[PDB]
Amino acid sequence: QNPVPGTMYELSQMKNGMRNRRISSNDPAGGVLDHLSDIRPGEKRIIADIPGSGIINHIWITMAPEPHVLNRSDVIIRMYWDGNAYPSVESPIGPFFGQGWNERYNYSALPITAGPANGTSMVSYFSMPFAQGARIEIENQSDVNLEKFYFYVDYYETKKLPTDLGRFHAWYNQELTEAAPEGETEWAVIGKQDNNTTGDRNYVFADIKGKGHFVGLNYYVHCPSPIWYGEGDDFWFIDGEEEASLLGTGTEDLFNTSWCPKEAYSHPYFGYPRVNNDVGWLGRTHIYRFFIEDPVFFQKSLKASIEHGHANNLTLDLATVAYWYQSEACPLPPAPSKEVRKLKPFINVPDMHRWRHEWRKNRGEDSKLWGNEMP
Amino acid sequence: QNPVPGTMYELSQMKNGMRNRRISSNDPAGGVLDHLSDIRPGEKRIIADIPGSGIINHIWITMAPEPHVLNRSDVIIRMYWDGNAYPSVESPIGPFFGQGWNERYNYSALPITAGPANGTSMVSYFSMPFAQGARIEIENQSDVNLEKFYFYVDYYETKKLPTDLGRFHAWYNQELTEAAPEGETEWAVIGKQDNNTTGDRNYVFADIKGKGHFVGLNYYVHCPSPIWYGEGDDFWFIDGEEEASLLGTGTEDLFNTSWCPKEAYSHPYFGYPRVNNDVGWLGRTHIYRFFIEDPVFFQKSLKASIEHGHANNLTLDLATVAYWYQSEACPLPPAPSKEVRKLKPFINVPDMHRWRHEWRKNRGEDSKLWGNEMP
Amino acid sequence: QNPVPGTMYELSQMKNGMRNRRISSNDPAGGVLDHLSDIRPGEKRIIADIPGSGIINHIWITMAPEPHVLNRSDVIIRMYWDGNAYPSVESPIGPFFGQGWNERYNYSALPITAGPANGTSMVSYFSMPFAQGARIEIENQSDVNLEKFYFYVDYYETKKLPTDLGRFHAWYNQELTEAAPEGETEWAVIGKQDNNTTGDRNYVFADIKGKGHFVGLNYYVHCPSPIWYGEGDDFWFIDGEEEASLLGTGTEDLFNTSWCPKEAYSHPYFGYPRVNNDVGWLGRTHIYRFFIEDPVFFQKSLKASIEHGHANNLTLDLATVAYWYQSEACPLPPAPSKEVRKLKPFINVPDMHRWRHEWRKNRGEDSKLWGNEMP
Amino acid sequence: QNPVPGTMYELSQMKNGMRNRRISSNDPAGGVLDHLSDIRPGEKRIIADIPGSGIINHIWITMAPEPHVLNRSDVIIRMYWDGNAYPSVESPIGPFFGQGWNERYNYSALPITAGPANGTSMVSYFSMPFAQGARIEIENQSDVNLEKFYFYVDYYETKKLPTDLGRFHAWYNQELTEAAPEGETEWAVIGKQDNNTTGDRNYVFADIKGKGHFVGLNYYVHCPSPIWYGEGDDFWFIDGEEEASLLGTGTEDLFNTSWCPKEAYSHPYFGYPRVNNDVGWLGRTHIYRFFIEDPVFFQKSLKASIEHGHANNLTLDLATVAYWYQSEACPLPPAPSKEVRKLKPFINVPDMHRWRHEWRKNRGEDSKLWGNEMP
Amino acid sequence: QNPVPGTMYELSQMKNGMRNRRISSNDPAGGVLDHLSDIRPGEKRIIADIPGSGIINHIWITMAPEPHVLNRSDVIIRMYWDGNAYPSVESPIGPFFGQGWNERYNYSALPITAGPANGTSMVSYFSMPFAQGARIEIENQSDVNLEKFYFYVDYYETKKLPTDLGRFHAWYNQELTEAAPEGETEWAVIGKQDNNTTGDRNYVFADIKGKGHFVGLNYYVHCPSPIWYGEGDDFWFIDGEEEASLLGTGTEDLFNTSWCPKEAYSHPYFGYPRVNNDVGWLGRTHIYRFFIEDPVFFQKSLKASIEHGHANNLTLDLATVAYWYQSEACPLPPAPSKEVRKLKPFINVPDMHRWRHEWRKNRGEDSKLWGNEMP
Ligand SMILES: [Ca+2]
Ligand SMILES: [Ca+2]
Ligand SMILES: [Ca+2]
Ligand SMILES: [Ca+2]
Ligand SMILES: [Ca+2]
Ligand SMILES: [Ca+2]
Ligand SMILES: [Ca+2]
Ligand SMILES: [Ca+2]
Ligand SMILES: [Ca+2]
Ligand SMILES: [Ca+2]
Ligand SMILES: [Ca+2]
Ligand SMILES: [Ca+2]
Ligand SMILES: [Ca+2]
Ligand SMILES: [Ca+2]
Ligand SMILES: [Ca+2]
Ligand SMILES: [Ca+2]
Ligand SMILES: [Ca+2]
Repeated sequence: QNPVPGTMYELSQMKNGMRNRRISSNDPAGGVLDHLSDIRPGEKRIIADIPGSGIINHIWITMAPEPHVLNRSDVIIRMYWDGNAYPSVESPIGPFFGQGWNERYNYSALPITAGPANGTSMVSYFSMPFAQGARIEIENQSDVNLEKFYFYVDYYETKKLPTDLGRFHAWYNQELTEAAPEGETEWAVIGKQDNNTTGDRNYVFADIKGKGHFVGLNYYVHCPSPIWYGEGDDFWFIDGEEEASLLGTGTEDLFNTSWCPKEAYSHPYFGYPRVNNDVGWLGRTHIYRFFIEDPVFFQKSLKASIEHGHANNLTLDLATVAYWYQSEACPLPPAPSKEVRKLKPFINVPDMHRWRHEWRKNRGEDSKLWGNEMP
Repeated sequence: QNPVPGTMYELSQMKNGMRNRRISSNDPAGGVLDHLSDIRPGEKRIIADIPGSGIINHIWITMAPEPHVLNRSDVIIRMYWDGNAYPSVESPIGPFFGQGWNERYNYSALPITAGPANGTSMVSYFSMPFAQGARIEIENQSDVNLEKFYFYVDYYETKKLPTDLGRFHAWYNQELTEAAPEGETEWAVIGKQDNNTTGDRNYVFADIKGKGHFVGLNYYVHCPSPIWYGEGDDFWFIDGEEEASLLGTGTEDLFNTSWCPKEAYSHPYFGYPRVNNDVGWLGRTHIYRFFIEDPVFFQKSLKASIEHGHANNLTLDLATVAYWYQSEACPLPPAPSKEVRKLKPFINVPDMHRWRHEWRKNRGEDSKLWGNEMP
Repeated sequence: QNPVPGTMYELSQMKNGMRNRRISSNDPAGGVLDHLSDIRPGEKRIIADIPGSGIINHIWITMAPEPHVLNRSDVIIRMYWDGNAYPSVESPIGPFFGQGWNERYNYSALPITAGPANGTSMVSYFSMPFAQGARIEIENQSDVNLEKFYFYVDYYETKKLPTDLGRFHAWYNQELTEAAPEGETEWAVIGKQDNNTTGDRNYVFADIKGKGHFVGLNYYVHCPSPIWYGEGDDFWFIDGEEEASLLGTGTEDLFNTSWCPKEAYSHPYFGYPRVNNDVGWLGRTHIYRFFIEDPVFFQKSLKASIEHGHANNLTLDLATVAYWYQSEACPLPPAPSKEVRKLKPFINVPDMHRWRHEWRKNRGEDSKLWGNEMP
Repeated sequence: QNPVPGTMYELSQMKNGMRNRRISSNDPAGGVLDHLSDIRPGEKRIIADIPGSGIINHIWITMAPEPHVLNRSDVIIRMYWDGNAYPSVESPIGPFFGQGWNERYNYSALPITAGPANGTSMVSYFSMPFAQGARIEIENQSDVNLEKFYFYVDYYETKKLPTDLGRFHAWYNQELTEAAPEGETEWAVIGKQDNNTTGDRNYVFADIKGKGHFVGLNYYVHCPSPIWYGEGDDFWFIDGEEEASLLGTGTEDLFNTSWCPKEAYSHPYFGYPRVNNDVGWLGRTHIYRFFIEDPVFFQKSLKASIEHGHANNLTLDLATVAYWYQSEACPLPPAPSKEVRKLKPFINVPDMHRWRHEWRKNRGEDSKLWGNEMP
Repeated sequence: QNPVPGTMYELSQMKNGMRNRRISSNDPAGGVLDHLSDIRPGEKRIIADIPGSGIINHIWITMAPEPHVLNRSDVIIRMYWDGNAYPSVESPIGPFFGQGWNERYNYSALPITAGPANGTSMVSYFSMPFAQGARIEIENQSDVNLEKFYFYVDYYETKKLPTDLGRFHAWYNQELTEAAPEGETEWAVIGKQDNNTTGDRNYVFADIKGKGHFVGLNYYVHCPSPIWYGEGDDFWFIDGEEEASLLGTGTEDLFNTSWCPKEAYSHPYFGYPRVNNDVGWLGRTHIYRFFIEDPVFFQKSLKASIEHGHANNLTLDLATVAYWYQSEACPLPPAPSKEVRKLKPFINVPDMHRWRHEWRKNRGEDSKLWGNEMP
C-alpha cells in the first residue's frame, strides 16, 4: 500500500510490464497527409485494429469539414473488444465526446472533453483494457463527405493483461418523450400533477446485464417549452431489485446543481458546457457528470432511468451517452435510428405567436387579452 | 442674416432684452434642505409660479424615493401658460422625461434626457415661452410619499415677449390596443392579413386644433407576444385633409431604424434607450424621435396616429408623450385614467407554457407534438 | 501494484465488496415533495441514520429559501460516527461547503464545491468511512424557517470495513482577533513591528489529539482596514513538539499565492472564490487549499495556527473550516457561539470619513490637511 | 427670419463676407516636419498672430511627448484679442480642452472635446471673433521639453467684423479648499452642519466685470475623503445684486445629474468623462456643463461660485475652467501659481490605515474595535 | 487492492512511515524577513539541503522584483539528488513553472502552475523522491539583483525510501530553428513541400538514457511569421528503435487541440495559457500537456522530438521544459547558453512594411501592387 495517497506519489513509482504504442494518422511517406481521407456517406473505416492485449490510455480525434457542415451526431464511433462481432461502444462521435447536436464548444471535464479550436478537438482519457484485440470503427451516416480524419489512439501493449481489468462500454440513447395524457402538468401550471412510484415511463439511459460499474453520463435536452425541463428524478435499479435502491429528486440535482440553473459552469466531474440562452429553459442544454470517485457498482445488472419532467409529463428531445465498465466485453441495447437522431428545429417566434393565438381562442378571444388570464 | 450658419457663431453674438432667473428648491435658510418635502399621495404642489413674460430655457428635476419605490408613471407634471385654467403640458413625469413604466436608465437625447445616477436625473432643454405667467404643478397619484423633490426651473425674464413666439405643449396618451376580430394576423403567421386604408382604428398620439408644429415623440410599447410589434405605419393628417398627406411604412421606420431592431442605440434626434432583452420582441421597448431640424408644421390642425401592428391587428400596451408648439396656449385631449396607466405584468414562463397547452389541445394532443406543427 | 499510475487505470479495474446505497429526500409517494420540509428555528433534524459499516462517497445538498434570506452560516451540519454521542464534523453548512458569511458564488474546487444556481448547490466528494453507523444532523440556528431541504447522501455499504480506513472530521472556528497593544503595526505603517517567535497569540484553525492527517482549509477573512490582511505566517506543531516543524511566510503564501493578491482564481487544490472588490483589501475574502497530494500527517497531535497580521497585530474577523482524518472518530474543540458568528457590517463611507476626522484632530486640524501628512 | 428653425436649414443658405484661412504647423518645405518643435521648459511660443478682423471657427492641437510625460496642466495657452497686452483666455491647455490633471481620456462634448488616440487630440468649436488682431501663445511651465506641437487654427477673415459680435474669454482657477473650523461635517456624519446664507467662503469659478454671457464650466475635483464631495450649491450674482438671483441645490444637480453619481456619462451639453473608480468618491472626478441653449446673461458683472461641500465644510482640490463671452476683450482675475497647480497624491492604503489608527486611539483603543463604533 | 478507485478513497486510509517537514524562508527571529535576500547577478544560493531519505510533495516560490524587471528566464533552478555532483533538474525558473519568456499570467494546470498575483506564484505538486539527500539551488544569471526569494519546500521524511520510487528530472532546451534550404514552404504557400521520414532535423525536447517514464512538456514558441507554426509532428523513439514507435500529426494535435487554435484554454492535463493575440500566429504561444494518466514508459532510452513546421521548414524560437522520472538520478543534456535564451524582439509594423518593400521589388514594383499578386 502506498504511504502517500494521491496520483502524484504513484507517478513517481517505477513500473514494469507496459510498452507504449500509438496508432495515428501520421503520413508514412513523411509528408503533410497526416490524416485519413474521404470517408464518404454510408462508408465505414477501421481506424485501429490492435492484436492481443493492451490498454488504450488516450484518444484524440478531429475531423473536417467543420461541425456546421459535417454533423458529428451522424458520424458514429464503435469499439469492439476481444474479437467480438458486437460493439461494446456505440455512439455518434460528437455526443460521445460531449458535443451535442451539430454544435461546437470548448469545455473542461476531466476524463472526456472537447477543446480548441472551439470544440473541434475530441479527447478521451478513459482507460480501455482488452485481452484479445481491439477494433475502432468510424461510420459516416451523414450526407456530407468526411474529408479529413486525424487521430491518435495511444495504448499500452502488455504480454498478459492484469486479471482484474474490465472492459469499457458506452451507449448512445435518444427519445422524443411522450407527454402525459392529461397534458404537460409541470409545476402544476396547467392542472394537478400525477405520482410516479414505478418509474415505468421514465427515459432510460442504461440497461446493462453483467458485473461492472457505471462511470459517466452526458445528457442532452432540447426542450420545446420555456418551462423548466428538469424536475424529473433519477432511478437506479441494481441487481434486479424490484424497488430502485437509488432514487433522486430532480435532474439538476443528479448533476450536482440546484434551482433550475441555466448558467455555463465547469467542474472536473460535473458541469453545464452548453446552456439554452433563451426565454426560460427553451432550447438546448448539455449537462455532464462523471462518477470517478463515486462509481455505481453492480454485480448482475443495472437499469438507470430518469423522469422526463415530474412524473414523465413533458415532451423533450432527450439524448444521452452512458459510460461504464463490465467484467467482460458485452453487447449493447439497440441503437436509435438515424430518424430518431434528426435535429429538431428550435421553437421560434412565429411558433410561439401561434401558441398565443390558440390560447386566445380558448380563453374566448376578448380583443384585449393580455396573455396571463386564467379560465 | 448671420454670415456663418451654426449655433457656435450665434453664441458669440451679444444679445439684449433677457434677464436670467431661476426658481429652485434651494434652502432659503442656508442649510441642507435644498428640496421640497413630502408631497403625499393625492396631493398637488405648485413648484413654480412665474408672473409676466419669460422663456423657460432649462428644467432639471430629481425625486426620492427611487424609481422602484415611487412610480414615476404615477407622479404627474402639468404646465399652465398665460393664466389659463387648463394645462398645455400634462404627463406622468417619468414618461415626459423619457423614462418608461417604473424603470430607470441613462440615455442621451438632445432636447430631453434622463441622466445619472442611472436615469434619476430628469432634464429638458425645450424652450417654453409665456407672456402672462407660467405655472408648473406636480401631482402625486401614487400610493407612496414623494419624500424629496429637487428642481431647477431656469428662465429668461423679458419686458415684452417677442411676438413670433409660440407655446410649448405635451400630452401623454395610453391604450391597451384591440386585436383584430380575425385575431393577431401579424406577418400572416396565423392567416391572411387585412388592409387599412382609413387609419380609423390606429393608436392616436396627437390630436391638435390650432396653428403650430410637432417636435417630438416618446413611444413606450409593452408587447405581450414574442412577435415583432412594429409593422404599423404612421399617419399624419394636416389641416383637416381627408387623406393623410404623410404616410409611413412601419414603426421602426418612423424612428429612423430598420428590420425589427432590438438593440440599444443613441443619436441626438432618435434612439432606443430601453430594449426588450428577451425572446423575440416580448416585453418593453422605448423609442424616441425629435423633430428639431424637421418639425411638422400645421396651420389649422394635426391628427397623428400609428397602426398597432399591421392594420391594427395586435394587442399592445402603447403609451406615448407627444411634444409640440402652438401659436397660443391650448387645452389638451383627455388624460388616460390611473387605471389605464397601471403597469402590466411581464408575460412569464408559466404563461407561455399555458399557451403551449392550449395549442396542444387545438392541434389534437398527440403526445409527441414538438411545438411547430401546422393544422 | 498497478502498472499504470492514475485514477483512470484504477477505474477500469473490477472491484468487490461494496454495494451502492443512497439516502435522499425523494418523495416515497411518487410526487413532487422531493425535499424535507420546515426545519423551523431552533429545530434539529436527522437527515441520515445509517446502521453498520459503509463509506460516504458523495453528498449533495440545497436549501430554500435563498442565501440572502436564510443565512447558511446559521444552519449547522453535524456528523457522528460509530455510535458516538459527540460529533466528529461540526460546522455551519455554508462555510463547510466553501460559502462564506451569508453569500453565494459558484466555484470549482475538487473535493468540496458550491455550484449553480449561483452557489446554492453544495457538493462534497470526501470519502467518509464508518464501521458502526453514521448520523448526519442539521440544526437551524437562524431566525428563518428552513422551508425546503433537498439532499443525496451516496454511500457504499460493506460487510466489513477495510481495517486501514480512518474517519472524516471537520471543525468550524471563528474569532474577532485582538490588535497588538502598540496598535495595528502592519507594514510598519504606524510604527515599529514586533517579533513573534512563539505563536502564542496566533489564530488557531486546528487542535487535534490522535493519529491522522490534515486535508483542507477554508479561510474566511472580513478585514475592517484597507491594509493587506495576509502577512501572517502559518505554524504547524506536530506530535507535541515545542518548536513548530512547519513554518510559513505569509497567508497568501500558505494558499499558494503571492504579493497580496485580490483576484478571483481557481485551481483544483487552491483558490480565491470570493475577493474583496473594494479599496485595498477592505471587506471579505475567501481562500481555500486542499492537501490531497500533500496531506499533513501526525501520529499523536496537530495544532495548526496562523498569525492575524504580522505578529498578530491586526483586528480581523477570521473564520475557518479545517478538514482532516483520524484513525478513529474523535471529538472536536468547542464551537464558536451564535454571537461570535454574527455577521459584521462592512466598513462604509461614513465610517472612513469618521476615521479621517479623528486623524485630522490628531494631526492638529489645519484646514487644508490633505490626508497623507505625517507627525 | 428663417422659415425652418435648425442649423441644417441655415447650412443650405448662401453666405457672403467670410474667407476661410488656416494657421497650421504644416512644413512649408513640403516635408514631414508638420509640427512646431522644442518649446523648452520656461519658453513661450506665439503659434498664431493674425492681423485684422476675423473669427476663429475651429482649433485642433496635439503635443508630444504623451500626457504621462509632459503634464498638460503645466503647458499654458493664452489668447489676446484686439492688440491688448492682457490675455482674455488663460488656462493650462489640458484643462482648457477638458483633460484634467495629467490624465488622458476620450469624451464627446459638443463645443470642446478630447479625442483619439485616448484623449491626445484637443478640439474646440467655440467661435472667437476679433476686430484688431488675434494672438495665441503657448508657454511651457513643465520640466519636460515640448518636443512636437501640431495645430490647426481655422478662421474666417472679414473686411469688417459684424458689429454685434463679442469676444471669447476663458479662465482657469484652482484652490485647495479650507475645511470648516468645526471639521468636515458633510452629511452630519461627524456632527451638526452649519448654514451658509452669504456664499462668502464659496469656491469662485468666475468673477467678471462687463457685459456678456456665460457659456461653460469644466470642473475638476480631487477629493481626499471617501465622502460625497458634491452637496455644495451654485450661487450666481448678476449685475452686482446683493442676493444671488440664481441659487442651486448641489454640485451634481448643477451638472444636470442626481444622487451622488460616479458613472461615466456623455451628453452634448453635460457629462462625467472621468469618474473616481474607487471607494465612495475618493480620488478624481471631472464634470462638464455647456450653456449653449441656455447661456447666463449679464449686463454689468457676474460672480459665480459653488460651495465646497455643504456650507463649505470640505477640503477639496478644486480646479475649474470657465468659458464666456463679453462685449469687448477684457482682462482676467489672477492665475493660480504653479505651486497651487501641483498634482496632489492619491490618498492610498497606508494613509487610510493611519486614519484608522488615529481613530482607534480616540475611541479608546479596545483591541477588538471594528471600525464603526461611535463615542 | 482498494475497493474504490479514486484518490478520495485513498485519502481516507491511515498511513505510516512518513513525517512532514518543510524548508521555508520563515524569519527565525520571528520578524517580517520571511524571505531570502539579495541573490546578486552571477550568484548561486542553496535554498534547500536535505539529508537522507524523503519525498518532496509541494514547492511554492515567489520572487521580487516583478517579472518585467527580473527576467525569470534568467534565474535558474537546479536540483541534485542522492549526493550527485550533476543536477537532474536544470531549467530557468519561469519556464519550469510554465511562465514563458519574461511574461506573467495565471493558469491552472494540475501538477505545476503559476497563480496570483498575475502569475507571480510558482507552484509544483510533482513528487520528488530521494534516498541520500536533496539539494535545490538557485542561480541569478540576470543583470538585476534578486531582491527577495520566498519559498516553501514541503517534504516527507522517511527512515527508508520505498524501493520502487524513482527520481524526478526536468530539462530546459531552446533553439532558434533553421529554415529549410528551399525556404519556409509551410502550407505550400511559397512552393512545394518536402518529406521528412527520418526526423533528423527535428527540434529535440528530450534525450534520455535509462529506465523511466515521461510526464510533461511545456512548449514555448515565438513565431516570427504570421503563418501557423504548428504543422510539425511529434516523434518518440523508445529504447533505441530505428523507427519511431510513436508518431504524431501536428503540434496542436500533440497538445490535444485541433485546427490551428489561438485561444486561451485550460484543462488539468493540457492547455494554452498564453496565446499570440496578433495577426495569424505571429508572436508568442505557450502550450502544455501533462502525461499523468498516460505517461510514456521506456526501459533503456527515450529520444523525443517535434518538427519545427512541416518537415522542419520554419524558423521558430522554440523552447521547452520536459519532465520525467528515472529509476535513478541521471545527468541531463547540455544547457542552452545565456545567448540562446536571449529574448527575441517581436516582429513589428516597420519590420513587416520592410517585408512588403522587398516583395514589391521582387514582383516588379508596379506602383499599384496590392500585396497578394503571384509571379
Ligand atoms: Ca490512486
Ligand atoms: Ca507528417
Ligand atoms: Ca416515457
Ligand atoms: Ca423531482
Ligand atoms: Ca440657428
Ligand atoms: Ca443649501
Ligand atoms: Ca385600435
Ligand atoms: Ca407597415
Ligand atoms: Ca419525485
Ligand atoms: Ca490573537
Ligand atoms: Ca510573514
Ligand atoms: Ca507635410
Ligand atoms: Ca472657502
Ligand atoms: Ca446642497
Ligand atoms: Ca514571520
Ligand atoms: Ca532543425
Ligand atoms: Ca503534420
